[PDB]
Amino acid sequence: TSSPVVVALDYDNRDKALAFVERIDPRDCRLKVGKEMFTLLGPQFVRDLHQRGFEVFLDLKFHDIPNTTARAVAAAAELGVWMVNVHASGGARMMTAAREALLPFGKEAPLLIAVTVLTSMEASDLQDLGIMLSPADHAAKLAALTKRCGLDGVVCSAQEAVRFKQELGQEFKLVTPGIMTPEQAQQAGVDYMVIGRPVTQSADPVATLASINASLNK
Amino acid sequence: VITSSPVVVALDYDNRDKALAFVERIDPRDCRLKVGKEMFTLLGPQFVRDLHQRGFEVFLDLKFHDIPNTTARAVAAAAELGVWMVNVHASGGARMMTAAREALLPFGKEAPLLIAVTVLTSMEASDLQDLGIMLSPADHAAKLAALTKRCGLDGVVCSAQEAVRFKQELGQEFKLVTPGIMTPEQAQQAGVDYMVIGRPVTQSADPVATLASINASL
Ligand SMILES: [Mg+2]
Ligand SMILES: [Mg+2]
Ligand SMILES: [Mg+2]
Ligand SMILES: [Mg+2]
Repeated sequence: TSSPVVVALDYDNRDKALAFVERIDPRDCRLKVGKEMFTLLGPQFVRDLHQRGFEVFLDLKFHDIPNTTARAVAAAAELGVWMVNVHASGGARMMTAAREALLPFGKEAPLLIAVTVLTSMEASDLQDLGIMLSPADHAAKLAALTKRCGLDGVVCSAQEAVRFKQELGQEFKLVTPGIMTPEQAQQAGVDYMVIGRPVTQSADPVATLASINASLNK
Repeated sequence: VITSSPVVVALDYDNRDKALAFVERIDPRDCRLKVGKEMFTLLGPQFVRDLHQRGFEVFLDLKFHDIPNTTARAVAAAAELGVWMVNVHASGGARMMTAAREALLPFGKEAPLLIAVTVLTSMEASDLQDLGIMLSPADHAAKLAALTKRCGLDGVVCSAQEAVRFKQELGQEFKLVTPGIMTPEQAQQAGVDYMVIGRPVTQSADPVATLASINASL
């Protein structure tokens, strides 16, 4: 697909999940598999989506020692996923090890994206941890580290996309976490946008996606 | 059938047959098992079920680090899977750890031990500085361990080098899990409750005899 849309599958049941996926079409969007779904269903669920033609963002936010994170990212590449993420809080050596583990996969390597600051973190949450920079500023610091380590991009809200494209450049991918419309967020510089209930709770998911996609550059 | 051993053997295989060949050699009276990010990404929760069916208690070592509600749902998923221990990153902050604690309350005494990673064993001061953390690994770990205790979690992952300090500061009931210069016997002397051991057992010539030699010293 050339759509920048990535639909979040936040189901707690495999029946419902694949009932939705049956409705829509892989030519129209990609899919995100997060921590709960994966913990409940495992990589077989990812294989189910691949067998249905979809490209998948595996959103497990790996955060471990460098060698383990590298092996996990390589495991995800062996699963065939399109995108995988790690925590930039794991540090430069961890992010570098993950990048090097994907080198041999060549053009089959998933996009390797870092989480910087979680959307839930406020300054009071950060200060407990010894962090005195604001969420946005700490995120900018971790995003610069991510780029220096050669990763493909970061998870970044649409509200920070202009700042981050300016500071980090056009090639460095911005993926939203999942107020701007999709077209506004694309204008801000978002490369891939995660969309959840607007699509999965739509009475007509295909028509919701068709109208979203009609508003976006491809 | 519960082990008296404090040993938890890390299953870091890239192949199910090799892992289960190991698991068949050993016995659940002699150790617990740890399932981490690599094997869980390859095999998912069915692999945990296969270990349970063989009578083992399992440390599900996925180091959950996400927004509070997502981490809570993942921790509850692990509890429904029936695992013995599960961990989270203290770096996710207090509200995330509290959310995870609250998610386990409905599971009561069947809930897994809920343990926080503080500082990863791989991290040196220079790795932390890049993140804006100016404390030594040991002192940042102590800060995050205090926060973990204040949030009501059951213990932390901590090196044996810091166990005497942590038992003094945080008390006897607060569990210390080493991640794997101190011998198992010394680690136990220093107050370690559970010790993860990986390649020294799984990659040894004779893993059963290696594990026996470790248990004989404990
Ligand atoms: Mg690809
Ligand atoms: Mg046997
Ligand atoms: Mg046996
Ligand atoms: Mg238990």
